[PDB]
Amino acid sequence: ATDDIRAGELASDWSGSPDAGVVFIGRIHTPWNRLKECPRHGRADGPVCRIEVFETWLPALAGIDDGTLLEVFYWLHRSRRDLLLQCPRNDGDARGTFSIRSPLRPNPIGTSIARVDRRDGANLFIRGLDCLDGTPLVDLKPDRAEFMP
Amino acid sequence: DIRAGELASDWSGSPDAGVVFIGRIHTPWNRLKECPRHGRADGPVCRIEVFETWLPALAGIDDGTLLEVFYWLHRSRRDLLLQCPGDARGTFSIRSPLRPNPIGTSIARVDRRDGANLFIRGLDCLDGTPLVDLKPDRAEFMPLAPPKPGDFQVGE
Ligand SMILES: C[S@@+](CC[C@H](N)C(=O)[O-])C[C@H]1O[C@@H](n2cnc3c(N)ncnc32)[C@H](O)[C@@H]1O
Ligand SMILES: C[S@@+](CC[C@H](N)C(=O)[O-])C[C@H]1O[C@@H](n2cnc3c(N)ncnc32)[C@H](O)[C@@H]1O
Repeated sequence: ATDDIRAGELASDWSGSPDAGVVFIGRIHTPWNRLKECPRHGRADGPVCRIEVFETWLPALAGIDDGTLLEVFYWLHRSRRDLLLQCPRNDGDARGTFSIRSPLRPNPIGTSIARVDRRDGANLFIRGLDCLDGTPLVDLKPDRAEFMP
Repeated sequence: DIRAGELASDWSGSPDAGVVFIGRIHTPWNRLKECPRHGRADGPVCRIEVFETWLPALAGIDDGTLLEVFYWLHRSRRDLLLQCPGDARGTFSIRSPLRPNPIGTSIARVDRRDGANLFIRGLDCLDGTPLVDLKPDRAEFMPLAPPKPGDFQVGE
């Protein structure tokens, strides 16, 4: 059971159904096949990853090209969703889930601010991600600092 | 039903995952045209109501905490690919509330915490918008977990 929690942690017994549905709009390809190999957070000088946007949404890439700084939203598909208190250092220092950027969340939405190296059709070659190879894409937006000074 | 120059997808498939509404955001704006395009730090005070189930997860958030607030734009059509928010633009190239997954964010500082309620300025959503996540904003958060090999990996 990946169900066990660390000392100091707290899991919710909540078992309701979802209120809305998320569509996976692409797939993110990265160097990392194991969670323990992933960066905690991406770095802008990091390895090139490839965001493959699915064919339905290709026209929505209009305006994104080489160099565009993006806020990339992805679904952390391996994460449990029930933790309320977490101890990211496994030392009994428990923090509310909303006070940390842990991938374990009620809605496991991850973001990275990441600049497109190169675009080739549906593929965005991009630096600055931190997710497992094959992580689902859920949204792309222009980063605030570049889009709105 | 769209403007000349826009493009919609005629895609109709089931969702791949489910989103849980963890709260509700209470704001001054009852109509879409009343909402600011983006939130401002000196805008009207709003109330983020976190539902009972997730109250314990607010531990560590208090007056003065800088948050990244994620909400579900529940009134948005999800099919637009080119939009005229002026030449039409790709949906992914703008911060429009009309998106395949209509997730909005605002970066805003908690003015006051009271139990499951956060009183906060800098939002832009319709009164009654569902909350989907809260994170400490990057500008004021330092990751707690220890470094991993990926943290040291620089690209060629
Ligand atoms: C700390 S989270 C930060 C996510 C994002 N940078 C953010 O701030 O929202 C990054 C971690 O999520 C984990 N992870 C990466 N891909 C994942 C996936 N697809 N499902 C669940 N966990 C994942 C890895 O342990 C990685 O180190
Ligand atoms: C331009 S979007 C930006 C959202 C967020 N600040 C971001 O950058 O991700 C803000 C607009 O979304 C619209 N809106 C607000 N709440 C909504 C809701 N619940 N459903 C659909 N549209 C909404 C309003 O027109 C508002 O001006």
